[PDB]
Amino acid sequence: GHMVTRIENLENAKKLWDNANSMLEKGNISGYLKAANELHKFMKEKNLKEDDLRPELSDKTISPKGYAILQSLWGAASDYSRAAATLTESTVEPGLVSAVNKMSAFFMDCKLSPNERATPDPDFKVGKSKILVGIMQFIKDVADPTSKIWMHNTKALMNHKIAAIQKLERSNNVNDETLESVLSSKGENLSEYLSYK
Repeated sequence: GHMVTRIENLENAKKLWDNANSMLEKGNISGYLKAANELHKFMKEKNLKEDDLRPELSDKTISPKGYAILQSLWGAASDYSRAAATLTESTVEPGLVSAVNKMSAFFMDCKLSPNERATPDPDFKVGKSKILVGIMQFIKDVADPTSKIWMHNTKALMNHKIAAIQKLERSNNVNDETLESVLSSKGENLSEYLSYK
């Protein structure tokens, strides 16, 4: 019955968590995010909460590295979500980015009780520009091909911003001002609207 079905869903949910944790532990940002999304979608679909899984993960561990990447993801996502809420538009992109924050916190909260504290390694830093590209890559890969941010195709505008951040990296001109310029843009100065194409 539905209780046995729930046990079986939690076994699969534990597998999905472990996949996310293993991506995390390798420092793969977009792919952690792919796996976090899959976990979170499954749990939502099966009416399962963090509290339902947490007793099943007593034999699992998020490492200090893991927590460090998680806190880095949170801070970059936080800033991006806020910086993307502009007078041009403030629904689509902030929502996409805020959802990244939610799915990643969900993954964390499945293991850690939210009443109790992350233990990040204060020396493990992932570069903010790499985190931001990872977020954009996740968004681009999961977006519907017809989805738009303002007048621009969402995938194409992600590719545009990813390129912008990589150009800043190559020229060693990454700072919070140059980054904000990319995060807050809706391609208002481009020569035409970006298409799915």
